[PDB]
Amino acid sequence: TPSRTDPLVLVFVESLYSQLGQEVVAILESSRFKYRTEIAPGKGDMPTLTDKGRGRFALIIYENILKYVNLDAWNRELLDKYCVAYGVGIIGFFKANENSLLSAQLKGFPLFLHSNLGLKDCSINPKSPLLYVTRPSEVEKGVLPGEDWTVFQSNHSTYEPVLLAKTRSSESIPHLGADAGLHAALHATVVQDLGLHDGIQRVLFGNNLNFWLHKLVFVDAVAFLTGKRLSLPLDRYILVDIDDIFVGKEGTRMKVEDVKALFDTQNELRAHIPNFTFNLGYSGKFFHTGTNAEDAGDDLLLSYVKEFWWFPHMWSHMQPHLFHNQSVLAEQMALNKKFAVEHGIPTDMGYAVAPHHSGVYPVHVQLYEAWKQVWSIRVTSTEEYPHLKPARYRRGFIHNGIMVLPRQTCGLFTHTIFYNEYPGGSSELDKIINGGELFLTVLLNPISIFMTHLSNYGNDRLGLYTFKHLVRFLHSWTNLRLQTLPPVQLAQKYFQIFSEEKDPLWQDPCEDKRHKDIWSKEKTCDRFPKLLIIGPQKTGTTALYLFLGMHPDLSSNYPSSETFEEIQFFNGHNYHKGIDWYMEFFPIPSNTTSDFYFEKSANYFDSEVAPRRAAALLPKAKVLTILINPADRAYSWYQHQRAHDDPVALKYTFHEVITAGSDASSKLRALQNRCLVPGWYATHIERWLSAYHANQILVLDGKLLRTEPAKVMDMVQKFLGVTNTIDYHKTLAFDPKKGFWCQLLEGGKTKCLGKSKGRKYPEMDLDSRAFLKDYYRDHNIELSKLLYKMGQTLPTWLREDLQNTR
Amino acid sequence: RTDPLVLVFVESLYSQLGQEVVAILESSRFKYRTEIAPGKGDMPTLTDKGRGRFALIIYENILKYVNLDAWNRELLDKYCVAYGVGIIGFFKANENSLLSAQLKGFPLFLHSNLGLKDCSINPKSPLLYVTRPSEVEKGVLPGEDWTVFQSNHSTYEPVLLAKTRSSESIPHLGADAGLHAALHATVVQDLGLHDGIQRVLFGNNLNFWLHKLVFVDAVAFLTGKRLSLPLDRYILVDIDDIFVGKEGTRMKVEDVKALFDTQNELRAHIPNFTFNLGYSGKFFHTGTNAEDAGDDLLLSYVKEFWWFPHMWSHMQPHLFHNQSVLAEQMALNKKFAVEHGIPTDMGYAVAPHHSGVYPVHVQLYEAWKQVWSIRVTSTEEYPHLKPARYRRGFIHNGIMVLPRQTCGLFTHTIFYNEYPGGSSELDKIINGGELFLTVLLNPISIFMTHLSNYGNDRLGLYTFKHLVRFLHSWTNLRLQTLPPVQLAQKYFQIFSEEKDPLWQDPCEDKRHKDIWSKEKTCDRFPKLLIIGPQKTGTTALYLFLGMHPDLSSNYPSSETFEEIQFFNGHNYHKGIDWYMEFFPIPSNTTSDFYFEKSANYFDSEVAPRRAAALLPKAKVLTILINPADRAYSWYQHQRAHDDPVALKYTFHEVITAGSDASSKLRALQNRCLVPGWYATHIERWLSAYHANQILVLDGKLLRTEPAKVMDMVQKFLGVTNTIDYHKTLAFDPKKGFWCQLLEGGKTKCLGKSKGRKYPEMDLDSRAFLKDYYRDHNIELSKLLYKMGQTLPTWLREDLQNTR
Repeated sequence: TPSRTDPLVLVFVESLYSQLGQEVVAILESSRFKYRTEIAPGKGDMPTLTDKGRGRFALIIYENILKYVNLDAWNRELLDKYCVAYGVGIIGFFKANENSLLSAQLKGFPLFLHSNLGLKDCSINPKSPLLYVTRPSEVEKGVLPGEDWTVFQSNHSTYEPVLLAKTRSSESIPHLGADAGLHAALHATVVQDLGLHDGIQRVLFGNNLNFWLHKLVFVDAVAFLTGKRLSLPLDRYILVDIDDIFVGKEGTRMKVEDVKALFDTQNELRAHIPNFTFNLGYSGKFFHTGTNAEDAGDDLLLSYVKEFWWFPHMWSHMQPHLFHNQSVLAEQMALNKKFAVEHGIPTDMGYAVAPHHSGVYPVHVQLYEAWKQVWSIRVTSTEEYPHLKPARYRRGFIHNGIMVLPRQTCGLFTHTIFYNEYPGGSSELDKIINGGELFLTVLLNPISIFMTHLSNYGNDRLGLYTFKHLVRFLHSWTNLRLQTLPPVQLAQKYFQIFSEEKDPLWQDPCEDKRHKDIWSKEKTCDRFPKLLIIGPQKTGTTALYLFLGMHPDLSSNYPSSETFEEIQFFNGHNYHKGIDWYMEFFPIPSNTTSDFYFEKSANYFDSEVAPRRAAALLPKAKVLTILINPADRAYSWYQHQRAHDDPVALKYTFHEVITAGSDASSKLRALQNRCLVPGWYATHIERWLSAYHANQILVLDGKLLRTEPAKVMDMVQKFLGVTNTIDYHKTLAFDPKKGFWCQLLEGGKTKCLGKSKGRKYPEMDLDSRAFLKDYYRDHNIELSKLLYKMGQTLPTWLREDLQNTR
Repeated sequence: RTDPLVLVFVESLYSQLGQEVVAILESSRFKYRTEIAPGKGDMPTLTDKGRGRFALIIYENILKYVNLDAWNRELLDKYCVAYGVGIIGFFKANENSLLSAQLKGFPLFLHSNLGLKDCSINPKSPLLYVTRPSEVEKGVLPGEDWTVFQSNHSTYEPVLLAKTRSSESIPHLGADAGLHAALHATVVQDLGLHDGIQRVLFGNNLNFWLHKLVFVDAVAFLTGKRLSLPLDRYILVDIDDIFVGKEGTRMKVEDVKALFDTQNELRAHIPNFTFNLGYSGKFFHTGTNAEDAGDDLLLSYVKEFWWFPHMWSHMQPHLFHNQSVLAEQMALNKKFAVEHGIPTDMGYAVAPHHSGVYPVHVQLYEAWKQVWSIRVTSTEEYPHLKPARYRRGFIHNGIMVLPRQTCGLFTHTIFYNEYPGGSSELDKIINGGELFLTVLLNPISIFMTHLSNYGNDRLGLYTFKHLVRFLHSWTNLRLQTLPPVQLAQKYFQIFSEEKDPLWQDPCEDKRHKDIWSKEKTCDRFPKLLIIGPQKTGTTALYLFLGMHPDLSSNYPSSETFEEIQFFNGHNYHKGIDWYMEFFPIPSNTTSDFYFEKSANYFDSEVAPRRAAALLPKAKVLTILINPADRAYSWYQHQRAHDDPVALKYTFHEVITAGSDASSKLRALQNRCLVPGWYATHIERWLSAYHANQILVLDGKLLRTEPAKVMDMVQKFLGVTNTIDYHKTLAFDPKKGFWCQLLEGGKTKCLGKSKGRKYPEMDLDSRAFLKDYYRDHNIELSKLLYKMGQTLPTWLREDLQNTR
């Protein structure tokens, strides 16, 4: 049976910032394993592990292993009972403590910890079950960084050594017993607890994650203890892009000898990773820059050509975003395509690259259109977002059907030609390879597209050095099946493994200062409305939206007409078309100031998607919901559909719609769902409250909005921080025709809320009112708890209902 | 062990039974926590450090106790066994529920939806230990609903036994039951030896009045009397309106004899019964020859009977501004009292109909001390009209104010009789009603009656004679009479809280607020409190806020201190009205946005609760800087002061020093270290107020650009327009700090005390304070993030570098 505990990882950190806590989190985020961080005091209790029937975390990780061992007797017995009952394993790290004695028996453990050791010459012991998967690896010779290290000693089946190292001193650990041999034994720096007795399996790391081999063994520990409910594939896809072909300063371009060395090294790599190809990024304009030795390089590249893969930059090699006009981008692409055909450099590849490694950001719709039109490229790639790093942080997204992949750095950068400039000298190259960012990128990302340059190539041949040494190091210490995918199938595989990648969320370019600077100035995050009026619909959401709009500072957004009266941009085409199409709608905000913009969609509340999607792009935004008795709101929706005179609302009475069960036809069930689901007000507000700050969220009494709208409008202006408040008692009037309050216009004219909503209806049936009162009883009880916990006011009708039992 | 705290699982707080359960727990005044029992939901962690959160657990609905997930059920049962936490459970009759069902996990069968009659207490149970054994409660128990319990076990002992309404026994009688119906158990005790936890199960809902009585006894029994409510009850009977009333009001000869005879019968019940006679001179001798003979007999009482004045004037202090006119009316009534020879010593009076009690006028309290020297007074209205239980006496101006109780006659209405609620409503408050509950739950009861009342149905005499008889039949409490002044001293000895005056706005009473003029405004009370801690730059923020013309500062008492220190100071004790006079009175047309700044308020425990009671709306603002630089700035402030301790020792010598340090050295240590606390103090404000209510400023930013901090403050206050403080502030290099820019480019800097430039604290003291504040700065970062306020720049820097 499936583990009761979820694939979720519980990570006990000393603090988030703290170096080991951040390294643990960075591995979980890269793996895109789901996790929850808690700060674990030793004293502090463990969070309620279970959620009914299931353990929260299949796996538990203690950054500070002393926080796990030092527990109160009650919380310790509770956690141990959970670990045995659910089979949750524990990963623990030890840090040497100055205060702590060097040698100590671990709490609860027979195990002995010997701390503050220099170590050297680390080896993997095949014996321990932990990393069979990793090949027995070469001995990592030389000095392991850090005095700090802890080694583990115990004799039992319980404890199997995984990593074994020597002390720096030739002499063994001092005051060794007779039993210990003259020669020092290799000391265990990582141990696996079978944990049969405990009932839980553990993996204990002597030293910090920072030491690069601990990051490798930590990935294996998470995989083992989880039960590998989800595992990271052995399989790794590598693409190497050589940007700036026919581009660069003289000498950057490969000479005849450099082009031969590129071809020969491709053939050496291929053995490692099969069907190794090189993907050559070219700019025409730059091309034939070269002199006679560089032009002989260009000739050898084309003699290569059929083998090698090819993609365009711009002849201009300008970033496409800059070029707002799509025809100018398409013309630059068509020139580079003509050169490729003349060359014979394969059109077939149907690959293209953002020029200047840019234009991908901020996402330019004209670039995506021009790429389909001229090159038909399904796939592209970008470093840029959200930033350069985390590498892990960025994930591929799909937009307009084009699959966008995350680009990775060697650590060589365009800006700095020279390795030397790169701080930290030769040891910094070794550090990125062992436990470095480039090593971690291959360890954690199933797919890695490495950016290099031709210009880089004419040089040290640092590109050849880097990849030849990386592949050798990976083969010595880990077993990965290295593959290359043709970029289009690789992208399809990427967005199959990550669903989320498939459906991207994209930040406005503004947020990153450099993305905002590429992006046109006018577009702003601010431009999208600060405030979202989420519903539920038939709140009388259109009346609130109309009355809010009035305040001059406060400006409403221009609804998509097509989608509906309600803007419905999120659900509607507008998102799909893109954020940029919606912003274009918006006029550039006034120069003097930008207006406090707001929108109102029913759809936002109704959709699950809309709350999470809105909170990701504008977490800033104030969120506003309006709750009235859910029966009167259901009846007002039924009377709205009848006004619509849609066939279902004409056919079925409100009582026949709600009563109808599964029997009801799909249209009757859709009407039932629109009556009842939005009824759910507590369930829907809880989703918004899980995303949005309490201050961020305002829950209005919709009874009060109907009976005195001006009191509700004063609460809304305060909640928005609108610059000016409005006395809505002076600007609103009761329209007897409507039977509701409306905006007062000069001349005493009234601008009522939309007729369709709140359309005049017959009295609600008493039997339908009684039926809906009983149907909503438990929903109204949970709404009262939620609003009290918010501190938000409960609806006046809900307080009255919950005071009298009747 | 387990704390006295009670965990109460309600279906809902709101619901009627949930509120009745809570009202009994509150009247008992035992500490409790209400949770809505989730069927699904887990219980909150019961235990803390090895102690149980609640010694006792109560399930309003027993289905909330039985429905658990297997994990949370096993957790709760393990807690109950390990700590001996008892469980009280009630059944609710349910249509859905079967008429007969076995309770889950226990043998005890439930038979539901029964009429019942003729309830008795099983002889084992006292039931109330104190009380004499109760007679069979004859007649019909209300409600179909009832559940009876059946089981064979040592575990289950019957406490209450009743009969079915029908002669025939309840259908599906068990084998155990005989052909004749057994007396069926409506309340059972589970010894819970086997279970490990003792339980008490009540068949029917709390609402039925006898369940409230048995519930008080259940709490007393199961506790182990860890918490108990005193046996002892103090009763005073005030007869208002002596020699007052319309003709015919004055008592008849035979009614006055019956009053005297009944006083002598009551005395037997409780010794040294006294009646306390409230008189108006002016009205006196209204009566004709038979009423004047009543007035004569009243005065023949006089020595025996206790006496108190109602004003001859019956003026309300609101009406006359002048205190001298009130004091003269009081002096005339005092002269009449002496001529009677009515004892001075009691020195007790009450306002007629609590007239002019409120709104509190300072002149009334002054005149009362001056003319009548009354330690004690009483009022019905307060603290709140209801619940009566809610009402607690308070102390103000040294006078002890006691809660008055109704028999149910209402002064407020001209006639209670005339106005509906009827004769049956008086009988209902006496039987298990509000008047009975008032004596049951309130350790001290002052009952208001009237001489005029007597002339009447003599419903007052009926009500109290029947109430006392009913209390004596069914309960035992030790009834006592305490003279009102000693009774008040005893009251405020038993609760400190009452003694500590409760400060409330007039706002609560709409009619009292209306008496008060419009001019008094919210604005006049400082909307904004800058709580500290001090030397954050709270005085700079206060000065720059005041600077905005819309925003007006209060005027610090010269004498009191630079800071108002209202709350801390005595003046707070002096009163809210003295403070409202103090800040300028807002124009009638418009009221200014007033603010004050006291260092104390943030630091003090007292200040959070005191500010939240009076504001309560008011905005609260605190300023946090690196707590080490704030401690060093306080040390350098005391040196400037040249306080002898701060001059003698360096900051490191002050903090290292232990008990060796003298009281002055420890006071300087505390002023350096405590305010460092910022997360601990902000958590108390965050437990009371909305995020909007509270603003936490980055004090490093206020020092380095004050104008950025002033923009955040104006936004937080909701000032209509912000003002650019980058144009009105300037950095004064001499000061080393930002100051107000004046025309001419002159700077108006912070006072001498702060803003002094001194050479930085020593590296060893900085390292020591960094390590000392590490865990405080970590908790501050959590709290500010949860607030949603950003952590200070200095706090982010401090928390990133572990070293």
